[PDB]
Amino acid sequence: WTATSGSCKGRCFELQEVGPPDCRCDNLCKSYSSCCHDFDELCLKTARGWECTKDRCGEVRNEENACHCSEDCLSRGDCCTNYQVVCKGESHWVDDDCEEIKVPECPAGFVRPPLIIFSVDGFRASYMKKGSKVMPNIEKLRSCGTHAPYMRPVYPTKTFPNLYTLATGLYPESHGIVGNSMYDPVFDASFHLRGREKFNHRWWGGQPLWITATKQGVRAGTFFWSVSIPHERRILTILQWLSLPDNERPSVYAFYSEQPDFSGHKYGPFGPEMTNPLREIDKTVGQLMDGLKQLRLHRCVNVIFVGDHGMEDVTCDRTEFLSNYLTNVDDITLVPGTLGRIRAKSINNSKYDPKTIIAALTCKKPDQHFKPYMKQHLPKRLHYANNRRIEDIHLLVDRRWHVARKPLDVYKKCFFQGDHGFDNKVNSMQTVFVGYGPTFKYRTKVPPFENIELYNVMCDLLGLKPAPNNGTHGSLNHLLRTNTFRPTMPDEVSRPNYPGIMYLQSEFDLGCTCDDKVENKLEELNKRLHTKGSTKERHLLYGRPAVLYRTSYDILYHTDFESGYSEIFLMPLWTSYTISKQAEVSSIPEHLTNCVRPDVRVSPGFSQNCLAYKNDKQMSYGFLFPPYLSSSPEAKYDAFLVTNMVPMYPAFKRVWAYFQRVLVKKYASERNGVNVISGPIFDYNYDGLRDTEDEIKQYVEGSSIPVPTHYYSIITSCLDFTQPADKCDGPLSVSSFILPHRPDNDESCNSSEDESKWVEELMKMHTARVRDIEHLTGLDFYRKTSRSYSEILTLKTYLHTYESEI
Ligand SMILES: *[C@@H]1O[C@H](CO)[C@@H](O[C@@H]2O[C@H](CO)[C@@H](O[C@@H]3O[C@H](CO[C@H]4O[C@H](CO)[C@@H](O)[C@H](O[C@H]5O[C@H](CO)[C@@H](O)[C@H](O)[C@@H]5O[C@H]5O[C@H](CO)[C@@H](O)[C@H](O)[C@@H]5O)[C@@H]4O)[C@@H](O)[C@H](O[C@H]4O[C@H](CO)[C@@H](O)[C@H](O)[C@@H]4O[C@H]4O[C@H](CO)[C@@H](O)[C@H](O)[C@@H]4O)[C@@H]3O)[C@H](O)[C@H]2NC(C)=O)[C@H](O)[C@H]1NC(C)=O
Ligand SMILES: O=C(c1cnc(OCC(F)(F)F)c(C2CC2)c1)N1C[C@@H]2[C@H](C1)[C@H]1CN(C(=O)c3ccc4[nH]nnc4c3)C[C@@H]21
Ligand SMILES: [Ca+2]
Ligand SMILES: [Ca+2]
Ligand SMILES: [Cl-]
Ligand code: NA
Ligand code: NA
Ligand SMILES: [Zn+2]
Repeated sequence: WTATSGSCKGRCFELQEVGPPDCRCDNLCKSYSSCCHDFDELCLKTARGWECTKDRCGEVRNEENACHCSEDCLSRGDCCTNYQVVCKGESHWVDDDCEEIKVPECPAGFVRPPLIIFSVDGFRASYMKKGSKVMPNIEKLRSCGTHAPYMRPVYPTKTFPNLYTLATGLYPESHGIVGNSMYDPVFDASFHLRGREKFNHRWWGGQPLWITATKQGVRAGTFFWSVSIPHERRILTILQWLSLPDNERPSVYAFYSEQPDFSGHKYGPFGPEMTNPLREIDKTVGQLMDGLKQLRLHRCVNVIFVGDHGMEDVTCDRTEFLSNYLTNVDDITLVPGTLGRIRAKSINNSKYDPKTIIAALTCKKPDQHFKPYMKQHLPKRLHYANNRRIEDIHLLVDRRWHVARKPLDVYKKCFFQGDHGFDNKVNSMQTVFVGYGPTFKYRTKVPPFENIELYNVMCDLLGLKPAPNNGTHGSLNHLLRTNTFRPTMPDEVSRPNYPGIMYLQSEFDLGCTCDDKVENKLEELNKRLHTKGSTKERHLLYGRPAVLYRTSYDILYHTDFESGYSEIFLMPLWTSYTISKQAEVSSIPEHLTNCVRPDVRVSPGFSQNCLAYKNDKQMSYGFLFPPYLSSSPEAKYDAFLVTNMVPMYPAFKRVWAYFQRVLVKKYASERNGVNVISGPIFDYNYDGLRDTEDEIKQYVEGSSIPVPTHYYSIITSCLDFTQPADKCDGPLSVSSFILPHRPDNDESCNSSEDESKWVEELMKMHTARVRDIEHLTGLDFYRKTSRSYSEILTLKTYLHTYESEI
């Protein structure tokens, strides 16, 4: 109930909410069916429009007008945004040359530069260049402020997940808004676009910027606006809030445009009907900046112009129907569109089987435009698994396509020409970032980054301490003139042991054999030095990774590679080696095909054994440092140590072998040497975080050899490729992957063909940030470089995406 009999007189766009049954006058009352009877009349005036005309100047104040051109309007804080231009001979903000804002220039009483978050729905990254002629205001912000060529949204590239990620710095899986539509089995409730359930606080996890601000004593404008409140009125409301007395006035504001998303859906990303919405958004920005200039705030306020995702061409004729694949199409519930999520229609159906559903959707048609996954098998970079609202079965839909259950659903529920939601690496889904103000840099271009990073920065801009989030704080310092956050390296938790030769060959009973009994103080002093780490400055370029958790492990040195060998997991946590441009690929000699050698520095009890692999009919093994890249026939013996060995399904050995024999060399050629760090990842609960040993669900049969869910590699070289990887004087260049360790290659529909037609495509799909590997291993890389820590944090958040140019 709401007793809508109260009045909004003096309460228009009040900042604190009132609880029913008192009627409301805040910018969300419409949405709650709760405004006072007189809201429209007092708060939503329209009389005479939004602009001063020549014959309104000096007018007698008339309260019925949407905005005023009267002489007392500046003091009352309610002039039309163009007042000074029409009536006081002023120029528009867009006509003024930009001049660096070296320090905030604010009125007395302003404790901090305010922040205005101007968010635009569906604003595709390429609009910055392609629409540039019709967006003079936005282009001024862009070229005079700090901008990125594009910003990477989170997956799914939908509205609520992205807007709430902007607000919290969290992945949807952590914030809980995992789509525009959800079922929560624990609540037994559904979240929809239309309806009252989405208003319930229980959907919304983490801590959005407005709450963070409020708790730390920074006052926040109410972020949201009911759809019917026109853009011009939202702008005038923010500007009014900005005239409030010091003690009442918020420091952080939000504006949201439904455009250009709304039109994009109807007309496609580049439909000729798209020019007008872009003009209109530019006009709104024009008004904001003109209104800031009026109040002397245009060199005080930090402005963020930010989109949530792009927009792609998508028509009804590009729809895949699950009814062309499943016989049982009525036993399932599908969340449809640009992603698919499937669950059983009924919990009381024990004949429902996800395994047979996936198989029925796997590589069934030649140009099939989606790919089924169990959620834990999705590329780790999407971070889309660790929430009970995300269904076990997911469909990654090709760009430009939809997935639906039955044809009836499409024609009884073509209209649309645009949609979004696809993989967050897709170019058409990329969106925009611009920061403009005293705290942002002047005329600075920064590299693409992910929207999860912004929460931290907005906290920095307001002097706030961010709640724990998925950003890497300091990784965006290069956007800021001041307010940078100076992080320190996490402290190493476990120090390594440096074992010497401690065991005799005969103490080992591992069922391994090697034809290594083929036998000089010249070459014996040499190999001693190698085992003590003589070549370590070659193979370990950035220092050893720090172990950030309590464990027991050994550093092992070799001519060609160095490892951190875990006595707990019986394999290295990491293996580091450098391949120079000149390096030579060689084969495993015939006599050594099945060679595994005990490591006389590591006890039998902390070693794997060959018997368990023999007995395990499903599981074979591979090596972290590849035998193919051994620097000499004698050095090759090192690569067969039981301590370089890791469990691999024969299916995955196909991927691994090709990576080690063909791809490392190719990258070394193209990048002028590469440093490689490779290792296992255990993420059995798919939380993105290193599993503890009691979380492992699979061992090589008969043993305590744990089976990785994934294998990673981090591939570093010199950004200036005229310098060899091992002699780099400046910034680095990185790409990484986290390959799922699967018993089949069902993921790649081409896998019965030669590795050269599918392996690299799969690796690219599973591209990763070094930071993703950090979370998954509890390791901290790049500890010893000559680079600043902020620059290294940026490097660690880099994602190599393999999309062409935007
Ligand atoms: C990205 O960033 C985020 C944010 O930093 C990272 O997420 C954090 O990771 C931590 C480790 O997983 C986790 O810490 C746990 O907290 C548990 C209680 O937490 C509550 O309070 C916090 C703080 O206010 C709150 O944020 C939480 O909110 C979650 O849940 C609510 C309600 O369901 C949601 O609305 C909200 O969206 C959020 O959901 C997400 O997180 C939860 C995990 O908490 C997931 O289950 C969801 O799917 C969703 O993704 C909570 O309200 C606490 O119970 C844990 O403590 C257990 O384990 C520790 C080990 O140290 C041990 O000391 C304790 O004994 C305890 O064990 C007991 O419970 C076990 C399991 O039930 C049981 O086996 C035992 O026998 C014991 O009984 C733990 O400390 C932290 O909550 C989240 N925070 C967020 C916001 O998600 C995330 O990891 C980052 N991602 C990457 C890739 O880096
Ligand atoms: O009011 C906020 C808000 C505005 N700003 C916000 O945050 C700004 C900030 F991130 F900067 F903080 C947030 C936060 C998510 C809560 C919400 N809104 C109002 C609209 C839009 C965001 C939501 C999504 N809706 C839709 O109808 C919709 C829109 C486009 C679509 N394309 N395809 N399907 C679509 C469905 C309903 C809601
Ligand atoms: Ca959107
Ligand atoms: Ca885990
Ligand atoms: Cl969704
Ligand atoms: Na085997
Ligand atoms: Na296959
Ligand atoms: Zn949309």
